[PDB]
Amino acid sequence: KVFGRCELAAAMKRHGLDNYRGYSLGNWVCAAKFESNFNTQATNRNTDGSTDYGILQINSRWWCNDGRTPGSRNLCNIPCSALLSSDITASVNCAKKIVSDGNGMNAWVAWRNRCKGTDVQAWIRGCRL
Ligand SMILES: [Cl-]
Ligand SMILES: [Cl-]
Ligand code: NA
Ligand code: NA
Repeated sequence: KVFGRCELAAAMKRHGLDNYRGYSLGNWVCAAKFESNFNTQATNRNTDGSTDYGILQINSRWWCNDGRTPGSRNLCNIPCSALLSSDITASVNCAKKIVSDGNGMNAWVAWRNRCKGTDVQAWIRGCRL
């Protein structure tokens, strides 16, 4: 599923991401835009052989099991394919674990390089929330 901007904001808010660990909703919508273009089916292979999955591009070396990343942890205890569903629950629950591990949203490279320090509130402007 490819989400609309306000549609995704509403879904993330219902799942408890607004101000989760101090990150306002616009941060999460901005990260999703540049990680996946709002597409739940997005996948990208990394140089080390791991793969990133879903709307928030969660990596198989640490967070999910895809059966082809040797020596990986499955810290969210989920198959990586569950992160591609039109239902974002599994991606949101795993993202909550990631953002709480010490480095905040800096775990997402696209957030650091394209959202951090910008007017992220613009990503939810005009939405009925
Ligand atoms: Cl915001
Ligand atoms: Cl980047
Ligand atoms: Na929308
Ligand atoms: Na893994």
